[PDB]
Amino acid sequence: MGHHHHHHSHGKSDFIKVNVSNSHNDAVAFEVKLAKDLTVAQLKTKLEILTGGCAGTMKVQVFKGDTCVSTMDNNDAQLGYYANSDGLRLHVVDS
Repeated sequence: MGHHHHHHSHGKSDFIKVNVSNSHNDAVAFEVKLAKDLTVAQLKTKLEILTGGCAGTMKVQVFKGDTCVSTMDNNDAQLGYYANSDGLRLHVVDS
């Protein structure tokens, strides 16, 4: 169905596809796209509303299989800083 096509010329398209799951909550978001220009604090605020938990007690950790890639400890860090690859799994820890 078409061997070639043209771009929509939308412009900015820096987004990655990752899976998000919450610990103390049955709410799970699948195939959620997020801009890489988003900061960690901005990610916590967006997730805070989604999980309704407390961003001051909510922690975010990166998981990729049976080994953890890294934990967002630097707030002044960008989302694409640790999530520069798709297929990653983010686990929200509310405690």
